[PDB]
Amino acid sequence: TTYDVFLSFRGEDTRYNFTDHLYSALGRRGIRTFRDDRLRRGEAIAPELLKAIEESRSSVIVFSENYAHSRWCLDELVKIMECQKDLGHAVFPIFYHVDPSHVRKQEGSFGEAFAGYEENWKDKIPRWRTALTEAANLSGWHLLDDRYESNQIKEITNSIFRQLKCK
Amino acid sequence: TTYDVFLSFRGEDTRYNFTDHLYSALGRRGIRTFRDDRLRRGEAIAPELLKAIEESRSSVIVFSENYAHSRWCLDELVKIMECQKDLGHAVFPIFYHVDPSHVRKQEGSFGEAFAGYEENWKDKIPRWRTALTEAANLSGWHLLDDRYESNQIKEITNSIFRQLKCKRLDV
Repeated sequence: TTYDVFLSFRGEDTRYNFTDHLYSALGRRGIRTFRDDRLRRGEAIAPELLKAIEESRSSVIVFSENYAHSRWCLDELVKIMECQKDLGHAVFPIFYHVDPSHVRKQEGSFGEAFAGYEENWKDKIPRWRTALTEAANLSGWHLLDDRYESNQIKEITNSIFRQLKCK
Repeated sequence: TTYDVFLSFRGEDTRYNFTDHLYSALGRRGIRTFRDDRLRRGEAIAPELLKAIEESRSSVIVFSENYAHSRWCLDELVKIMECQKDLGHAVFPIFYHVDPSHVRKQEGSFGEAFAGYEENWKDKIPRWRTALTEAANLSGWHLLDDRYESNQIKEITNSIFRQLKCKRLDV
């Protein structure tokens, strides 16, 4: 493998702030992290991203309000969960100012997302919901905005350090 | 002195996110920083805070959208600038997603703040306006969004480290 962690996130929500601080915190701890910063286009997710997932020991998912509003994010998650079943791929979900149960049940913003998918992407929805529901039933961290964010990140990155580095 | 840096910020804007990440970054560089996290009440600014500024080698000001909407922030800033004239207090302003000239000239959100001060705090406005205007003419960093924030922070704290270490070595 190439990376200790693959960072899956919604750029529109958290690219330049939370996920960047998280990315940087991971590196300071010697946790090699892939955080996509390339310009990308096309309807289908980039092969380079699917490969990076496969070459990562684990993924960190930054679930944010509009994460499911991105098809690339969802496809990402389907791939990540495949690696979870088939490889030894560890998965650490972060619920960033979103109710974990909304992700599990696709309610709230996540529900609005899938509503938009009904007419043109109906066949991919099943694998998407399943991957979404599976990831969200894993033990992760529910983060609120009422707390010091660097302490939230330190807690997250220490727990990942313990699981990936201490062996 | 007791601290290398006194962190002045508007809690409501940046307490739990940016200023916190800044705070933590400063600590990592061995920059002893005072960042107020106590419960405080009462109309007048806490004496512990004014003392803290006097016992700090410098202040970092996180100017944010609603900074001037807090009299405590403004009274804070006046003290900071006074220590700057009378003591050897260094001052590093960060313009966090706000236009430096809005601060300097009290336009935009900063102008709106002062409108509200007109009726009950008219007499304090002059030294407040002076402290904002002076502080904003110190060389600092204007931070926009759409930029990687941890890098913005690394850049700021690297510069502050070099400047505080050079100040100390020249003395």
